[PDB]
Amino acid sequence: SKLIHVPKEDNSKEVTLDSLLEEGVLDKEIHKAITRMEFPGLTPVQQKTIKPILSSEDHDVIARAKTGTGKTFAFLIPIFQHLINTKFDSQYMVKAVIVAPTRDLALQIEAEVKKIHDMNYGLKKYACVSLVGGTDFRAAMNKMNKLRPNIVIATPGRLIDVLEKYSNKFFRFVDYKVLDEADRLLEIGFRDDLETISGILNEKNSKSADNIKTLLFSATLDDKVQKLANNIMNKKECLFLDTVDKNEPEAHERIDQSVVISEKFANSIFAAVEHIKKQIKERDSNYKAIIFAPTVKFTSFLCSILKNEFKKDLPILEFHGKITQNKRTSLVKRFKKDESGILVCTDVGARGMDFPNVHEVLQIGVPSELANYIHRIGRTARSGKEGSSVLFICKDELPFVRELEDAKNIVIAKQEKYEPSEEIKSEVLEAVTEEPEDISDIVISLISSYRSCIKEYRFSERRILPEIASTYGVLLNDPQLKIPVSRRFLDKLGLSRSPIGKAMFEIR
RNA sequence: AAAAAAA
Ligand SMILES: Nc1nc2c(ncn2[C@@H]2O[C@H](COP(=O)(O)OP(=O)(O)O)[C@@H](O)[C@H]2O)c(=O)[nH]1
Ligand code: BEF
Ligand SMILES: [Mg+2]
Repeated sequence: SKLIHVPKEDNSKEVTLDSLLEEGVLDKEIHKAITRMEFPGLTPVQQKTIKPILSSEDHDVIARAKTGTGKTFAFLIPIFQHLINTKFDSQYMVKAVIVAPTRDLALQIEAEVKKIHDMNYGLKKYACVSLVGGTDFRAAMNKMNKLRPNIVIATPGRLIDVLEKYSNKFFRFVDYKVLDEADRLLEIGFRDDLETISGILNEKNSKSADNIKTLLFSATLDDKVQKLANNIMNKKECLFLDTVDKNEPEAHERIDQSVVISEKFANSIFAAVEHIKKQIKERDSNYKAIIFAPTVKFTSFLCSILKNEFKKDLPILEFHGKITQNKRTSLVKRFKKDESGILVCTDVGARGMDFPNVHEVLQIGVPSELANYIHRIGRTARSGKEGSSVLFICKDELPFVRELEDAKNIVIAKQEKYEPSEEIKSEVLEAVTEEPEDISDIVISLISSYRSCIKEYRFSERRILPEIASTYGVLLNDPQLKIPVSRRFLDKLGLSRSPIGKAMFEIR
């Protein structure tokens, strides 16, 4: 497979819905649906991609647009059009398969399809079904039989389950497959799954094993994705669409980024509380923000702190992989609607999730992966609206910020140091209603988390892991105290041979 | 222990 590049262009010709109703690209049924939405016009990415996504194969696509540019519709418009173009063939078969890295994002994409339906009841005939984990498998199949969807949105796990069972029944006539947040879906832990999905869909296609057309979408990707997606793309040639300069930062321009650096990792906690407290007062509780954290246990803990002194002011929402899928969905629908509130989450909500009018994005610690910094702050400043972001870290996480300049050319201007007063520390710590053995588990999680991204972020192992583990002493208000561990555990950790192990743990 | 992702 060979790639071709069509970069950004400022003095490009304007494309519009009326212009696509002319030229015979889009049917009138779709033209209505999007016009009803009262958008001033198609976003840059949407204008550039609706064709040649519809154009004749062979021609796989790869789009590159910043966060909040409406990439969803940018591949949802052509799919509906193709479904209209092929109305009288395989009308009871899946023709488009969309894959997303998280359940909530897959459900979001489904909702966006269902919005298009709401804007034009004539499009409802092209049914849609979400195939996701944490939902009733049987009920999903019953819905699969009842509606006979032309569009399937799914997450890799559940999708392989149904394909191994019912690929002959629904998926023998797929023409399009979409990888939303493509780069993540092509990373280790997802790549094998998507190769299994692609292989099954290609193997069972009625016409040709190279029939399916693959679309890759994300706000962060390079030329290395074509190399990494060579096994899932059938067409002889693939054209790369791009609405951001190669040198320009992948992050969104309208985001006012800032860094709050501290001595200790635990210091970032107090800094975040004070920053929120200022914001609530300064905005008169008219504050909608998302706070990211490294681990599930630390999110739950951070959520407990925020509830203890902001629940009076704002709603505090806990969102992570260990939340039941019913609560996750119910939580997502609320925060989408609410004008205010604090969403405390892991990287489940780093990518794709569209929460209207988020004022700020806060971060305690580093993200799961380098690229996810761009996606994290991308939760705000969406669809024209403005926004800012704050990154809370200690003086041992600067290599992450420097790596941000080396790799993704993400330079950040506003930076300031922070030191916690004795007053704020007493307030927070006195409000913690958690046993030392619970504090233990939380701190170990962070050690495990930061141990996992040492190489990627160019950290100094001998410095960070002690500092991370040291938070256990801070929370119990006894700095020199070390977290008690078993000889079998410390050995099981592998740090038994390291001098760093003694600097982190006390074998009790 | 460790972010997602089928029971
Ligand atoms: N103003 C405007 N907003 C749009 C347009 N297309 C989509 N949106 C909005 O942009 C928001 C987020 O878009 P999204 O699909 O998440 O963009 P993505 O992050 O690149 O995938 C949605 O809530 C849409 O309502 C458009 O053409 N104009
Ligand atoms: F780029 Be993501 F879909 F906001
Ligand atoms: Mg998106």
